Amino acid sequence: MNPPPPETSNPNKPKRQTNQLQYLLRVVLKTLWKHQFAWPFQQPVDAVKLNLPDYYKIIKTPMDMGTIKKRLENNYYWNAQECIQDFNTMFTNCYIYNKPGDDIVLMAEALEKLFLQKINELPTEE
Ligand SMILES: Cc1cc(C)cc(Oc2cccc(-c3c(C)nnn3C3CCN(CCN(C)C)CC3)n2)c1
Ligand code: NA
Repeated sequence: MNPPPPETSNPNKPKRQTNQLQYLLRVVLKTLWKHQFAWPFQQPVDAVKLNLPDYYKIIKTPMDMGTIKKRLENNYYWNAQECIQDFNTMFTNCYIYNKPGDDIVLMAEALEKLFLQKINELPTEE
């Protein structure tokens, strides 16, 4: 069985639009989403279909770009750091579960390189 996905809606949660969060959607997410290696990361890991009964025994804070995209589009976040953390959780989970040189790790590394290049130009909050 898969767990429920991370939440993307929560009326109780304080949230904002900031220029940094707008950059995270329009520049960061858009750049990674269109990449040829984005597809494994565009939705929660389906441990049933991938036949990974241990995945959610090991990965206790799952995250994926489909969730991040919905969070950004639904203005779920309060600040850029919350969203940056989600991207880092996604990459770290892949490295925790998999092994160096696996195809999925090479894919995550390519996306992470672009992520770092784009967040290096995150605008000053204004
Ligand atoms: C066999 C295959 C290879 C590749 C590149 C992608 C694959 O499909 C997907 C689809 C959605 C997510 C993921 C995924 C994420 C995110 N992180 N880990 N994963 C998998 C974890 C299991 N691995 C099993 C193969 N190892 C044991 C070598 C494969 C990677 N993978 C399947
Ligand atoms: Na948040």
